[PDB]
Amino acid sequence: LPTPVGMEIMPPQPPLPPDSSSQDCDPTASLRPFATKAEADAAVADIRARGRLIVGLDIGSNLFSFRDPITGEITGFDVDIAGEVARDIFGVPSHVEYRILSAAERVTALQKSQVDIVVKTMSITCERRKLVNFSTVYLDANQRILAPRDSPITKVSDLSGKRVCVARGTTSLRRIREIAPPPVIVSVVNWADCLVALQQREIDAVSTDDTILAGLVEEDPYLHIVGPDMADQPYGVGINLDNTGLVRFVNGTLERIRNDGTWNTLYRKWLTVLGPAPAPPTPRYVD
Ligand SMILES: NC(=O)C[C@H](N)C(=O)O
Repeated sequence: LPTPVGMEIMPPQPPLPPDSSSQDCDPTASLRPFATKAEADAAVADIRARGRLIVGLDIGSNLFSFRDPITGEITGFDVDIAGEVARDIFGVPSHVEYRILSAAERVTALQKSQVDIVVKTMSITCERRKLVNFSTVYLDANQRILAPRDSPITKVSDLSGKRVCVARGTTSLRRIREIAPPPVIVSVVNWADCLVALQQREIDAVSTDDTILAGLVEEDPYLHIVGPDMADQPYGVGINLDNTGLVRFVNGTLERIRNDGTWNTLYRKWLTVLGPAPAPPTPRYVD
């Protein structure tokens, strides 16, 4: 039996209070794109000279960034979003190199300038905005619960005292830490590890973005998604705090794909399990 390396039963801790200052900073507002093509091209000249866009992501999130078992290629919604940025830089999307990063390493790789962008289901938060920059929102998810079809778990309070899996370094862990009385919290490196743990009955439920959970359901249709929206998860492209030019550039790409049909095509390609495509998230700008 496969045992995913890195599984930890976390020490019992008192519930954290829900923090109401979380929206103080208006986290989803970002920087307006450049008005001229020449300004935008200048802002990515260093990337262009390096010959490829270096993108941080992983292979642990089915539907978002994973290795296709048939073609062997890294693919998914997040891969395709990153490829549209590369298309804007290079003219075609294929000039991308990946740096494999866990959820807990997304901020550090940006701080250390180890990638140009992170496209890895990265929720935009005020705490993260103290450390990195973000594009406007490219997909809006919400934290829910995944359990086997025969499980009685249907609401948040059912998680108390039960074994709930979360990946380390995620907003999902922070939300589960609010539950009173606490679940038994089992943490792992990536969300695919939570699926293995549930398949082996080493946990009782998984809680994270409904988008990610839908990817797990696609791999294991014995599971289903239950419960209310537990916490908004607005995804942004993560960028080094000081590279404001790249923020504006990526926001230009997002304006393009929201309006030229590409975003709709990518949603239909990857996410129809969640329902018919909504309108793309409306961008918000500070300036
Ligand atoms: N694994 C994830 O990305 C979960 C959540 N979107 C986060 O930003 O932490």
